[PDB]
Amino acid sequence: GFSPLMDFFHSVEGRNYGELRSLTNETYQISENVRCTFLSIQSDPFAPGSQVRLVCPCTFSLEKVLQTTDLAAANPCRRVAAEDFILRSFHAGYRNGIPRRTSGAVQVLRPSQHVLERSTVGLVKAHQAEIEIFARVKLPGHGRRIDGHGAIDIFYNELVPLLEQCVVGLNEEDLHQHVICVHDQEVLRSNLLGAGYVAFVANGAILPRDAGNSDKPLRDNAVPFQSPKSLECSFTLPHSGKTITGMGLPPGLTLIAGGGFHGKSTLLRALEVGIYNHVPDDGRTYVVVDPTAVKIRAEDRRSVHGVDISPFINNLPFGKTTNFFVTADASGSTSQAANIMEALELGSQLLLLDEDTCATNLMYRDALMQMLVPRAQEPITPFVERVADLSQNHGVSSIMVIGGSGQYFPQARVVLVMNAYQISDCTKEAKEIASNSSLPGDTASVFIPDVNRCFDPDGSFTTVRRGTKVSGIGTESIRFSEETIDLSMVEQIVEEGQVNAIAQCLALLYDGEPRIVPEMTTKGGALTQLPSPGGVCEIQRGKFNSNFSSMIAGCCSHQHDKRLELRTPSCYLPRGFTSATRHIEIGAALNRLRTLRTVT
Amino acid sequence: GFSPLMDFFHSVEGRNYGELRSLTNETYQISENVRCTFLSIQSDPFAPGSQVRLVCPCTFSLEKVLQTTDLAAANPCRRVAAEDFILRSFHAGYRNGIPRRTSGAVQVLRPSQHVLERSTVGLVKAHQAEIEIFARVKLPGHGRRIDGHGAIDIFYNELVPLLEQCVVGLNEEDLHQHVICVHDQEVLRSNLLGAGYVAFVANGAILPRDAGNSDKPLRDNAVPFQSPKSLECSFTLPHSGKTITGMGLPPGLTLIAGGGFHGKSTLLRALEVGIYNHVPDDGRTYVVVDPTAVKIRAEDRRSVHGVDISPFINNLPFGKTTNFFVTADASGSTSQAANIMEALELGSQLLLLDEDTCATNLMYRDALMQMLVPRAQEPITPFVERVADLSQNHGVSSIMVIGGSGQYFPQARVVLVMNAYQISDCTKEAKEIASNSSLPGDTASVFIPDVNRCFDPDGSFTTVRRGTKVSGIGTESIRFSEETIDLSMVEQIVEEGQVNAIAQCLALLYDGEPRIVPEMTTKGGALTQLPSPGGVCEIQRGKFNSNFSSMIAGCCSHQHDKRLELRTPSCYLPRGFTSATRHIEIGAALNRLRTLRTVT
Ligand SMILES: Nc1ncnc2c1ncn2[C@@H]1O[C@H](COP(=O)(O)OP(=O)(O)O)[C@@H](O)[C@H]1O
Ligand SMILES: Nc1ncnc2c1ncn2[C@@H]1O[C@H](COP(=O)(O)OP(=O)(O)O)[C@@H](O)[C@H]1O
Ligand SMILES: [Mg+2]
Ligand SMILES: [Mg+2]
Ligand SMILES: [Mg+2]
Repeated sequence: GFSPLMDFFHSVEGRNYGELRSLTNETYQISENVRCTFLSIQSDPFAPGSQVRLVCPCTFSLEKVLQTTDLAAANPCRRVAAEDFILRSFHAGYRNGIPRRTSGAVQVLRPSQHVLERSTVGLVKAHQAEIEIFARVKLPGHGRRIDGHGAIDIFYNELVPLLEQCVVGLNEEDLHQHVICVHDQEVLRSNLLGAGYVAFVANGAILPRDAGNSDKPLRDNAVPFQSPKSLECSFTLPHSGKTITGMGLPPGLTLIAGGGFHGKSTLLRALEVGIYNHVPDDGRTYVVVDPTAVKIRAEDRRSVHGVDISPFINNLPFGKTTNFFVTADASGSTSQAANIMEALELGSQLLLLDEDTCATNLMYRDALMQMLVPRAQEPITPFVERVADLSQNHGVSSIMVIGGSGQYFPQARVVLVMNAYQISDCTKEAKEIASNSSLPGDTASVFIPDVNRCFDPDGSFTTVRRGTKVSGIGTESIRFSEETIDLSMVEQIVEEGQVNAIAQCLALLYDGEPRIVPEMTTKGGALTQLPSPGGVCEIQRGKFNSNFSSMIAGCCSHQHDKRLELRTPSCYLPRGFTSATRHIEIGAALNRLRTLRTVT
Repeated sequence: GFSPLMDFFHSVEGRNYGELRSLTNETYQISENVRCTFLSIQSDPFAPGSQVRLVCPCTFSLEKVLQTTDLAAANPCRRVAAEDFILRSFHAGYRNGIPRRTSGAVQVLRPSQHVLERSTVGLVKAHQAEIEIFARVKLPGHGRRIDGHGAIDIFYNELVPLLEQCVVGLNEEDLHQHVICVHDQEVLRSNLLGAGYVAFVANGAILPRDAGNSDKPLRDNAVPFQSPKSLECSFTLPHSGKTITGMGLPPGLTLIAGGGFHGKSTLLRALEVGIYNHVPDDGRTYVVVDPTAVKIRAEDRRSVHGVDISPFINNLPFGKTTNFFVTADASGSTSQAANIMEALELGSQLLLLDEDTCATNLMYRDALMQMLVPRAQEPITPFVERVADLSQNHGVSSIMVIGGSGQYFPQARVVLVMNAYQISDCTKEAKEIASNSSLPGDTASVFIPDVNRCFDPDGSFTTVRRGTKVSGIGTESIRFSEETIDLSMVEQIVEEGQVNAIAQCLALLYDGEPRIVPEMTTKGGALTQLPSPGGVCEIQRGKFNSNFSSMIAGCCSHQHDKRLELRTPSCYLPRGFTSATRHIEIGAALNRLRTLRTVT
């Protein structure tokens, strides 16, 4: 009894392509363990693929893998990891030539090295559990006639063997080990703060990435990571029962110095993605940071609206103000200042900076220049004069790659040096250098944690009313009607599915606007915890808050409640192409909308 | 006898849109002083507009305006300026509501503030001179039927009144003054080097730009430019007979310091566009620099192929080399080093740098850091240790906006300080600061003027053979088949017509490839002069040369000989949408092609 779908396609062979519409909302049993529901049908063969939901039984033990017999009680971190393993096993089927033929007609979201919650694969209650996988399938045509034999080949000779062999026939022991490792990664990260660290870098980690675009670990001539002994510490990982050792970094300022190309940025990049759990053989596994960490850099030409950058830029010429700063075209230093103050507003407790991509004028200032141009005639206060304030008064740590100056040596708690990819702790040497040279707080903090900033939907969106489609373009941008929001320098976005999540939230605001703003604001404001990209709901620290950030957190939480598919009118996406992202990245995107208007 | 075109459109009213093809290559006299030739006809009403050539008599005195009675003998600088004035007068007609109705169907290239040679408007021999203007016109349809009345309205009630009133009826005295001023700008710039300067900034200049996208001068609260007396000098402008006074900058290193937002970058931006003549009321008029000046900045993530960056980055770990450097993903410092060495190869004798957009690690290094990480373990040599070499041994000057360090004070010839938009010469103060502090050449130059670098068309293009359309996207990029060449940080591109010129040259190489490489190389190598963007053919200085740059100069020269319309197979453009660009920007684009391959 698996032939009805084939019998259908045989019946419409050669007929007008429009007649495919009759598949809409029908479900077919196409093999013993595979059902397929058509969620939508392409209007013609050149349109984007028809969306389907494919369903298989869950054949592994829930008790062994998820530690419960009841699916609804399962730890979301383990459920997410299991969905991520199934997704990888599906794609591995293609790589290993499991389909009898590969049509090129099937599109399923391809995961990065990171283990994110995604709408692609769901472990759900059976219609005991089943597995749903969402895909788009280009139903072939000859001109405007249906290629029924071509369609039959896709379903019966491609999707069926893949799902039967790679999903129904998945290796349960590999699945279990994947899920243990991910759960231990998440428990390790969540133990950092309590143990007195902002970051941990496992011994044996392979940090550099291979050549090109795979983001896979460098396969040859890689120097495994080895902690300086002065910083080495050990964590027990309860799910695998293992003990891991590596470099712990304490709160305060850590500097990473060393020659260009000696491994500094590679270490820092592993830290930036340390907010995500990784596939087990990734190399950066158990390299973790505070989940609110934000990569800060210069970003000249971006727009800014209503951000208080007065801690870094103040006293402009001609009474111009920076307490509610607005620009359509930021410089290096003003973009970086705005990036910092926006990250603080969205709650980041750890700033990660790389001198190679910061604005010099915000990083450094030497004594010679101050004699020529006195501080009172220089609007810009460098980060070195604010970094201790952030840390001591607001508990915000900083990790900074540096190479050009020793001006941070006195402020630093730890100074690392990378040389030929080997790391040393050189804190004592640096302090001696600073003390033997000619370098230079119950003082009111310049940082105001109660930020006064509210989204103005009317002013933000009105320009654009003059369908209203919001869509994600790769990982690089969002088209918002005729506007383009450039995300290419929001560096902790790792999957195009996350840009789709962002687009949905921005459209939600557009489609909901008057009442949705206060509602999301109230909802986000009442939250004590937010979902991480790994599906786990963590406690929110830090005193920084604002209506704008609470509103963003409410959107993000609401998208999580809707399983990453908001289905709002102005953002139409095929189902199963969205990946979880922090409310931080959703706010980063709205901050960059060129028509943005905010108000006090 | 002007009704035949109307009679045609009346005859095809309501007929199939395909029948418009019969207009191809026909010419119509649509008023006493206006002819219109259809160069191509849209295949349907949704296609890009049909291209037309519109021709009017030249009614001003050639002798008065161009100083000759024979068009072919006219100075190209004056001919270009006259074409640019006609183009502006045409667009001004729209602004002033001259057409009886504005259909929105007519597209003619819109000039920037700069006076470039363009294929849009030509002063040509009469079929005594006439004026050609190239346009695209969307011939309206109702569904797939011809709207003949709509077309008649465009030609007879829009283009005819515009051309009759604004081109045939142009103000000859305004035209003359435009042409005098432009010619004086060009003569001023070409006199710089001989007089001992690399830049001149006229007194009375208004440098800041108004809010937003117009690039017009700031209309309110602008502080006119006033030279420090120590640098003030005077030039006589022979065409107007006037004498202009302003700040002359001598060869060597000039620093521009002062607080953020006190006017430094605004001065530097006026210098970067000082390679172009400007419309007379622009504000930056008579602000000129060496015509080979290049804006240098950091540009992380660009690709580089076969560039010797060894003067800045050398002695990497593990015998990696930088004498023929290759990367798919440059850092801040490596992109900036490559930008510098590529500009030198293409012949630039003046580097313009803004600290706010440079890579810190290439700009600066202090003594404290050198004690922690000795110079021998640091691949990166900062620009401050190479800037005197460039200047003394190769005659390459530098003008740099700085704010973070006094480390360049000893090397500088001139130190300017901007405060509240007022400028001072503070060279003496800076030198005293450096001498009273603790700061630190028949030495072999590290810079090799005989660059060894050849374009490899086979390796560069082969990937992309797997129509081959090359096109310009605004001023931001070129689509080269499925490749995208990002030009958004090639900052002296000022018109989308220039990106079209670039695209034509790149397609020329693609379409011509084996034999075209040696031919262009030989042609560019033999040139003693190249055409400027203003249409004037200047003498090429400096010893830097390579096969790659000669090849680029040959392409640029050949495009100039073809009046900015190459008509190569892989780059199809409507006629009249191209603007002159230096061979420097054409090479900048090819340098950034991600499949680029070069060879020694
Ligand atoms: N542990 C390692 N083993 C092998 N190669 C490495 C390692 N760490 C970094 N690299 C490689 O060295 C090169 C330069 O590294 P990077 O950290 O960019 O240096 P920096 O940021 O100090 O300029 C990169 O191509 C990187 O992949
Ligand atoms: N001569 C002037 N008159 C009026 N405004 C000016 C002048 N020069 C610059 N400005 C304005 O001051 C602001 C900051 O100028 P900018 O040169 O960017 O400073 P910096 O590069 O020193 O940070 C800009 O908006 C600019 O338009
Ligand atoms: Mg680096
Ligand atoms: Mg960009
Ligand atoms: Mg600036």
